[PDB]
Amino acid sequence: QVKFFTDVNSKQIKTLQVKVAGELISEPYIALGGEEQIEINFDGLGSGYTRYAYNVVHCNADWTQSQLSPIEYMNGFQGTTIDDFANSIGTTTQYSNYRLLLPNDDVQFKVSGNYAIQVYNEDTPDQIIFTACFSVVEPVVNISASVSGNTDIDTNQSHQQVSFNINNKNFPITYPQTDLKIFVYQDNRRDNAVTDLQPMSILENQISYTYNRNLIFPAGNEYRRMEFLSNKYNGMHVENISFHNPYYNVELMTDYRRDKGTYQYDQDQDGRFFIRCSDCNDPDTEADYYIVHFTLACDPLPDGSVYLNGELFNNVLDEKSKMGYNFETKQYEKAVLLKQGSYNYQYLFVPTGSSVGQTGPIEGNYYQTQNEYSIYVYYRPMGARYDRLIGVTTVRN
Amino acid sequence: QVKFFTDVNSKQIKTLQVKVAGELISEPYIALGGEEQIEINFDGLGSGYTRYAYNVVHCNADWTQSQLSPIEYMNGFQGTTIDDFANSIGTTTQYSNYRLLLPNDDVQFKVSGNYAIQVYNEDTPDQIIFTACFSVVEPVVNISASVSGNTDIDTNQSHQQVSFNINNKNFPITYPQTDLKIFVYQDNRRDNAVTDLQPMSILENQISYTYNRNLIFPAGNEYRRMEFLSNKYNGMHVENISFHNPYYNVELMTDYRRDKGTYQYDQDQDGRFFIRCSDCNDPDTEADYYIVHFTLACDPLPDGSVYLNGELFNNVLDEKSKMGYNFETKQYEKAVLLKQGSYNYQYLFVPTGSSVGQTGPIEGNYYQTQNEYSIYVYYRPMGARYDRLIGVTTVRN
Ligand SMILES: [Cl-]
Ligand SMILES: [Cl-]
Ligand SMILES: [Cl-]
Ligand SMILES: [Cl-]
Ligand SMILES: [Mg+2]
Ligand SMILES: [Mg+2]
Ligand SMILES: [Mg+2]
Ligand SMILES: [Mg+2]
Repeated sequence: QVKFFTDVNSKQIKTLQVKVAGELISEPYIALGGEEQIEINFDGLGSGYTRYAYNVVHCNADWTQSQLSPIEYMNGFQGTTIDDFANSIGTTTQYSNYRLLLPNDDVQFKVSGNYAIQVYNEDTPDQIIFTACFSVVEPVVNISASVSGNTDIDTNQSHQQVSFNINNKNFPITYPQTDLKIFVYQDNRRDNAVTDLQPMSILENQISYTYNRNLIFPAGNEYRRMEFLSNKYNGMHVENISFHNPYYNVELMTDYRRDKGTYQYDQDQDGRFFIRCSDCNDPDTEADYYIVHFTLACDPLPDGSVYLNGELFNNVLDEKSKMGYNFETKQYEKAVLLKQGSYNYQYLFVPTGSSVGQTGPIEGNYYQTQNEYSIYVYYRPMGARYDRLIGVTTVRN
Repeated sequence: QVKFFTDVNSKQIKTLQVKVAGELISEPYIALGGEEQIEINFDGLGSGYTRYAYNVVHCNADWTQSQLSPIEYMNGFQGTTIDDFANSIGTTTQYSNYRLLLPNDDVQFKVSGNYAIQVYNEDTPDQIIFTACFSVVEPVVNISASVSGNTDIDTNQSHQQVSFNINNKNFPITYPQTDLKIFVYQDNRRDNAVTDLQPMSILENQISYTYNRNLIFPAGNEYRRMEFLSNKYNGMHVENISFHNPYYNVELMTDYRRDKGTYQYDQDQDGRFFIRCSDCNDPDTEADYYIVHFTLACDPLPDGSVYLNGELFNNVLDEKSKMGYNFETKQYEKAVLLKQGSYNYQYLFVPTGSSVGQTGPIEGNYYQTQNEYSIYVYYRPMGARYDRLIGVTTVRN
């Protein structure tokens, strides 16, 4: 069966963000009882105001659709209109910017778990233009976790290992080896996520997933950074900006493989981007869209493909984010229309016959690297109709 | 027996900092094998260059002196001179700024544990002018930890609870209930630190200190902030600056009790301060010393005393940091000579007949508050002569 993941399927939709409303840096989850909301933010390109509406899909732990019917999981109707929008101001590339907060006055959630918001043009309800995915937690267990570059297979070389315990004194679970499903995500990436974990030990009030070989991740590197807050000067990692009607074009400085080196402390935001422009008080309507040109100078890597990776492509490894190789210049190259701001990014290699991207070949794997890991604990005892999300935590090093 | 703690005992010494050399935000520990150094930084007031020298004291887990002799714990001599110094430039208040990195070319450490650096004027070796304290870890165990406002005694009200496991597959310990000594510190404070912990459970490769009543701390509040980067404008929380020979005087805005309210997200640095001044490229020699005036307007609190708290007084609760009460103005008030920069601070109440400060009465206790907790794991099997520090970690929420 089919999996729901945050992805854009329309060329007219850009800069899809899923974050906690009001937060600069966040994770795509909120508490069921809580005061926080998820914010889905995106632009539609063109001058047209367009009527978009959404459906709520309840999913199980693995992001396949659950068997629940809407009345079981939401209060409110499917096909609600997205009313909160505004036109671009003072930009070459025209667009409208849209914002949906959830839960809201029209839709509230009745159960925990994974949710997928599918958006469409009201005229064309069967063509989904994007899916935005977030989770809703009922936090009845506490998770104590650590990340170390000292792992079971090496010692401060190229890996990081996650270790955690589920503390459940106040939510006893008789058979957690069967009734829990755990997902662990590095830097909000699904491609190299881990699941099918077994506890190393189970006490009455503590379930330990420590020393688990599957919880060893390659360490990667700090993401590459780039900024283009105006067309007047060259921002960070920008070689030149030029205008070719109708767009400004940002030539980024040339990138090189970083795997053959020594770790360099850089401060990143683990693949995130931030929409910003010089002297803009509302970048969501004032930031323009420029063609950004990425260049990775190396010989082509055999037996796989290179993908541009980060929140800028929703961490999706597909034909949109895959990079072609220019054999005239001996470079991987890609042009991407992006809204002005600060971007993290990196280059992942996917070996042929795999769906898992690797930081090793181009970015390198350095145990010191600051990464984040989100641990999602889903609960499903025999006879329950759906996967509850009973704990979640994000740990850094 | 007597305990060593970071403290200044001379009126001519100011702005003692203990941090990891090169780090903006740090903890006062380094790894025994590692590439990092502790930096001890301080000013001596006056124009005089003065010859200061230091001794290294090895301490046990509780910061009493161990039975080790210098040859057992250090390579190098006692009474080494502090050579790295520079005079103030362009400041009303004259001083020299001193910097000692450890380990260095003259002193290296042979064992892990707690170290106290006692500094003195070479002329007067029996009068210690300050002690600077840091720890050296041989990290042979990993600590997985969490902090939650959902505790065993309440639920997202006024407390935080720390939960942790010591993962020791690669450093087996037969009787950890006897051979481990654990200290847990909130926001680098010794006054309300916790120890004498018993494991709730001991497996062959995991020791759990979860659900421990002593590991529940009051949550406190984000520290108050203030900045005075020049005498020209009034910085954050500054009401006015004025000159009364020989010093500039900073009148801080009036502070009030914050316990009767709702949590306000503020970004703090958990009691730290940062030496900075406008257009200064070397604040350590360019930042001036002004008299800063603190005011807390409330009725006097009975059955205890109020102390100004933070890195600015090395988190020491004594006669230096205690606040007098002005019954004319109905305010707690204190004048402190401080080097220009950004300061975190707060006001703690110490009940009479106690040495433990409370955030509750003046700052309030809010479960949301971002705090840090450092967990130090010391190891001493029967017959060992000293407490090794075999693991340490700092966790936030
Ligand atoms: Cl699982
Ligand atoms: Cl292209
Ligand atoms: Cl103990
Ligand atoms: Cl005073
Ligand atoms: Mg076992
Ligand atoms: Mg990073
Ligand atoms: Mg038990
Ligand atoms: Mg804080």
